[PDB]
Amino acid sequence: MACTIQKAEALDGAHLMQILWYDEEESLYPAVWLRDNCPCSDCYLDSAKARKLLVEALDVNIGIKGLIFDRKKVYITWPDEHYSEFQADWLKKRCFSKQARAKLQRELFFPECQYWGSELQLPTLDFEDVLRYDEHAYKWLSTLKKVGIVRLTGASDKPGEVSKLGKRMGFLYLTFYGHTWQVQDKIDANNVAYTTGKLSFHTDYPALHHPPGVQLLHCIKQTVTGGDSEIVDGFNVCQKLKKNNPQAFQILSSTFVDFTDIGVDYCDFSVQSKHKIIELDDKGQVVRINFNNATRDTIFDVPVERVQPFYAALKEFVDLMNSKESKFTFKMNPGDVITFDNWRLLHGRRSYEAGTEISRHLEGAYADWDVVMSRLRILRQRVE
Amino acid sequence: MACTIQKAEALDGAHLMQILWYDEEESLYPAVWLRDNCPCSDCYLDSAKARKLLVEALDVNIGIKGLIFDRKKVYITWPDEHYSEFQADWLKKRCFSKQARAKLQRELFFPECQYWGSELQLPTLDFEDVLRYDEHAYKWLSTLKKVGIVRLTGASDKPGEVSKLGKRMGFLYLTFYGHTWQVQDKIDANNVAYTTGKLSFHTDYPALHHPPGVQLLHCIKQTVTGGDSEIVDGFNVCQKLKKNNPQAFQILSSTFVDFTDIGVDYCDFSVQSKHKIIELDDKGQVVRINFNNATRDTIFDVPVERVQPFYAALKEFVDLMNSKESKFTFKMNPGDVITFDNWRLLHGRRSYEAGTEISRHLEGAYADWDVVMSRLRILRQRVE
Ligand SMILES: CC[N+](C)(C)NCCC(=O)O
Ligand SMILES: CC[N+](C)(C)NCCC(=O)O
Ligand SMILES: O=C(O)CNC(=O)C(=O)O
Ligand SMILES: O=C(O)CNC(=O)C(=O)O
Ligand SMILES: NCCCCCCN
Ligand SMILES: NCCCCCCN
Ligand SMILES: [Zn+2]
Ligand SMILES: [Zn+2]
Ligand SMILES: [Zn+2]
Ligand SMILES: [Zn+2]
Ligand SMILES: [Zn+2]
Ligand SMILES: [Zn+2]
Ligand SMILES: [Zn+2]
Ligand SMILES: [Zn+2]
Repeated sequence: MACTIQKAEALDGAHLMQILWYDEEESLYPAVWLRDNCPCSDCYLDSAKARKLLVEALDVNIGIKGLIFDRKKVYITWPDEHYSEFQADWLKKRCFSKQARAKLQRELFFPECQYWGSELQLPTLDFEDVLRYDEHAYKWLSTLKKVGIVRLTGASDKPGEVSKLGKRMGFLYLTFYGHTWQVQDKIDANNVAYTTGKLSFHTDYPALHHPPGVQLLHCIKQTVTGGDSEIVDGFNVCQKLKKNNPQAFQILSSTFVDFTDIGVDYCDFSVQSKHKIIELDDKGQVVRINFNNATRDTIFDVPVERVQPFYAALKEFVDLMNSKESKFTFKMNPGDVITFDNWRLLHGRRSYEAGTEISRHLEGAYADWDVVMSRLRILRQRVE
Repeated sequence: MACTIQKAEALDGAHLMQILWYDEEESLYPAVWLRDNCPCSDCYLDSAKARKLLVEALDVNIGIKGLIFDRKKVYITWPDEHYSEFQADWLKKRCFSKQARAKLQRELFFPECQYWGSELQLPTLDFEDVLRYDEHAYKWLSTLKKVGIVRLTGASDKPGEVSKLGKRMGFLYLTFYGHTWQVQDKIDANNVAYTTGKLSFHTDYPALHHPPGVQLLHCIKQTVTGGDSEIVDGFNVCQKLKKNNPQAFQILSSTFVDFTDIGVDYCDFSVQSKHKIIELDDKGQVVRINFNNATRDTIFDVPVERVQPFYAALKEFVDLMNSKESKFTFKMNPGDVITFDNWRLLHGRRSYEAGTEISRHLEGAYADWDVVMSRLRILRQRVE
């Protein structure tokens, strides 16, 4: 009833098509949009699922010259004698009503978000199951998107496990630190992460204008002397900050902070960026946190009078993150892999003791959210 | 005179340090910023050039307890007995005056831009020279940044040349189309670029939320039947559009357009994004164009009444690009490589004739602007 055509007609000087569906709901489709989206072989390359029609070929003042229909299709003639057919189900999906557009956006981008604090139950799946079964890999990426973190247990205690997960997703995101990288204490460390020091809450790689969307960390070796993990839900924290200190939120969401990374690893590098620590979309919603206190530059590109208020705001944000109601602490064992949203979560590590042998070794990698989302879309289709 | 300290003192309840330089100019440094940027080994990891000091350790209401100085250094005691030394040259560079901050930003990000239209003289360098000499690679990337395109002549007519340029920069940007990819007519083409068809002005890969910053295209084989290249300076075009049709500019700079790419190449993919075609920074300056008419989705997530005005605006933008005063046309020969800013330029190709043998073959790749800028910073240092 809902996707069967009861009537189709051209309206508004023939600039709109109206469909009355068999449930009595109506949908409206601008003529210019219909013409732009003609699925014929002249206009559309089926092997690519892509538009061949050029903007230059589109008459933006076009109207429908003739229309007939049956229950499942509309058949249109255009003023220049071009001819198009549209399927009812295809039309129904693309209905310009707010409800229809919103449903479809939800299907494309999986916006469902579950905020959490210290009560978090760490979502956990088996490593080999995720590699082997689409049902398990689907639960993995869907939960990663919704909650922001999934622990995978039962991987080996040798290098190469993150690279498997990389292939399962698609491919990993190369940076100056390598295709994958080893978190261990290193002589002449090129990064604070490669020491035994504490890492306070941070996101990885704000020195890039497009920080890694997803991070993977695999525990090869763990130390008993410290090195526990800590995470916080940055979107939850930002919401709390906006309520408790709107001025602190305003400053952190509007001030461009410079980040820097200079050194040598996979290649020699001298990297500089600017980010707002709390990054909002055009509707004021938080979409990314960009903050690593190690790589925040000494250079600070703001008028003098804005400096101390910035630091006061940063301090409030960091104190919120550290609150016992916000943070979740846990410890990785060998064979554990954590995979998390590096745009939303902030993560940290407790200091541990240095010594002559390597007491602690994680292998890590990054993936682009678009690569992850692509796999998520494909997995959903295969599982449903 | 300019970087020699004549006087240093604590002011404003000791919350600011003022330096009077030997040229009689004054600079001001907030105490909290000084403390945050203590270069001692407790606060700062020299091997990493990174801050160890945590936000949690920073008293945002800190003032200077004591200060002495000589011509080249200031020596500060803090209320908790921490002790810091700062060098005059380091201070001078980081002066919070608008002039000093702006100079430094120019040094970090190379903002100099030369807009062009059909009068463009295509900047051209030798391929092997760029691989061999830092002077030539510096001219390459600096010109790429400033003008938006450089042609390199005298490469071979075999695959593997873009990969050399990749290593010269650092590394290339992997996508679903491969580490590098072959632009040729293909049976069951997964993309319109892999056909003999015309490509209208576009940017590459708006189906990604972070499109490739820099594109490389190397001509292995060229056809006499068509396949000329065309480019336009998108920042120049946007400026013209803002003047001729502010409403068209407003629409294209505020409307989120959906892009899509589904298929199989390096991996299987189902990619979706949203972009504003004219993407502005927080000051209203154009920073990226996101537009490929082939990969613009059939899905269009806007209220019905906004649809036809969007298309009318797009048409005006495309007509401007196509204007004889804006576009620059040229033809690649075997051994030519073009390298260009895929955020600023739009590029295209003329159709050519299909046949039984391959008549036309380019090898292409992408690089991230941050990777390119890093090399540019290093090269400038080595050359100066
Ligand atoms: C590359 C992995 N590593 C060193 C753990 N982190 C890089 C990101 C960062 O320093 O912010
Ligand atoms: C990957 C290279 N290729 C096919 C030439 N272009 C991809 C970007 C695009 O379709 O917009
Ligand atoms: O070592 C850990 O537990 C966590 N490491 C990091 O956050 C890092 O390397 O960026
Ligand atoms: O084939 C050409 O001349 C140019 N190709 C493209 O713009 C492309 O493949 O994206
Ligand atoms: N069911 C209607 C089919 C119309 C075909 C028209 C071809 N020009
Ligand atoms: N030139 C002044 C040196 C001061 C050293 C102080 C160490 N606490
Ligand atoms: Zn139906
Ligand atoms: Zn058609
Ligand atoms: Zn980290
Ligand atoms: Zn290298
Ligand atoms: Zn000096
Ligand atoms: Zn110190
Ligand atoms: Zn292209
Ligand atoms: Zn694959």
